[PDB]
Amino acid sequence: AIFAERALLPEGWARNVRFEISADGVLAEIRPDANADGAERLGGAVLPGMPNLHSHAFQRAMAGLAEVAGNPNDSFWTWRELMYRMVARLSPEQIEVIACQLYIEMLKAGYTAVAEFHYVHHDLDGRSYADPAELSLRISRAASAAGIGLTLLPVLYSHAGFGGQPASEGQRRFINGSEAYLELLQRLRAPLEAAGHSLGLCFHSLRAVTPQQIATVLAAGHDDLPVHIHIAEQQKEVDDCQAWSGRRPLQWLYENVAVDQRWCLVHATHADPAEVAAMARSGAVAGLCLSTEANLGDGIFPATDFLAQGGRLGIGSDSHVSLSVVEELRWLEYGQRLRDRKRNRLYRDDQPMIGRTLYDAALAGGAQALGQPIGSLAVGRRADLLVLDGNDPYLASAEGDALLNRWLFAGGDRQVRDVMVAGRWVVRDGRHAGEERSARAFVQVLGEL
Ligand SMILES: N=CN[C@@H](CC(=O)O)C(=O)O
Ligand SMILES: [Zn+2]
Repeated sequence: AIFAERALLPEGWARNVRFEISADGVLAEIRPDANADGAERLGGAVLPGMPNLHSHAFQRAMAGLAEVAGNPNDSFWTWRELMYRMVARLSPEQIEVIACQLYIEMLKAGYTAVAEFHYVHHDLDGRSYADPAELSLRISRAASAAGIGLTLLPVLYSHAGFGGQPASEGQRRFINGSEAYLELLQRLRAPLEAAGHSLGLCFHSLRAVTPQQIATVLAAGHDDLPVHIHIAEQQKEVDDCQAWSGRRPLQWLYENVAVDQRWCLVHATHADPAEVAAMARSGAVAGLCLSTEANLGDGIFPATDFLAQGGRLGIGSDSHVSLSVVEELRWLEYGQRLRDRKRNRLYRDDQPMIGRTLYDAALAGGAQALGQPIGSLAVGRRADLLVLDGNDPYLASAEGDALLNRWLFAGGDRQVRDVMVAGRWVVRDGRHAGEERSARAFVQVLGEL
């Protein structure tokens, strides 16, 4: 049992809330206006933990290292060349070390569960490992070591571009045909289940798979699983799709696939008004990765229009140049402000508070995209939560939604003090028990690279 003076519950902010948590890490009882009665008295305001709906773990290793001009027009595409050269040298052991360290940093930032969009499958020569699931299993073990919730999204990747272009050499570690991909999903069932981790279907992008492959995978019977795909991140993809099909990426997807609530459309950055409307209507989740989209010069998503139409969204750290719930949400809003040259862009008809609007939205979309029972403190949901700093003058002087505004718009990561996943404290007073060992292994890997 734990006790919070203030907690953000599904119906809104509450006081003196006593939480009972079962041995399996599930919220069993939630009583506001209660007595602490022996329960653990928490040190600040309690929020549901934030799901991270999009990650490529190995990229954290190169974070910030690609900030070197080599052309007057460096771009997403020259960055990718550099990313390819990086992933070409990574051993299974290095990948696991990077992932563990990353997930630890994620937890400290307030991310309690992650969707790993995992496309590094094979050995350095593009040959499969003795166990084809080698690298997927190492990701699961890293998540277990850090203690973070995990939806693993093994990625189908087969082509270099629309129309089934042959994969490039730089892509060799990613490549599977549909049969091998479906076998991978099969192999992953037992170990993921044992770990308490989740699974999802995943197409890298419309560039990387064919329409026929999409049909194959969706017909394979995994009808309960999330479906994730990168889409419309870069103008070049939009242009190439038009030249291939006479349609834009999102436009094509919606014409050809039965997109619904199972789906997470990552980035979706270049969505015209018709595409925005189709997304909102479908109930699919837009996977927004603000810090990476800014870092890569992707552009600004039409979040205000999307949100006005009932769109669902969540946040992902993606390339992991930033690991900050605060930064993603703050700059989601700030990007809309810079575009419109106005303030207070992302709010609901029933919720004028910006911080609360953003947090509510990202919690819900994120839980939906991961396919996990998370994103709110209700009986039957998993006990994933974070505790803010009760001694912080800004937070202590604030109440309810004002407190969210202070944190998200005037504060930072260090205001997140304690973090619980499935009823287990994994961060205490900003510290993770595995941080020392992990950093030691991590710095060695950085040196090797
Ligand atoms: N930020 C985008 N990253 C993608 C690149 C791609 O879409 O090809 C990736 O990591 O595979
Ligand atoms: Zn991505």
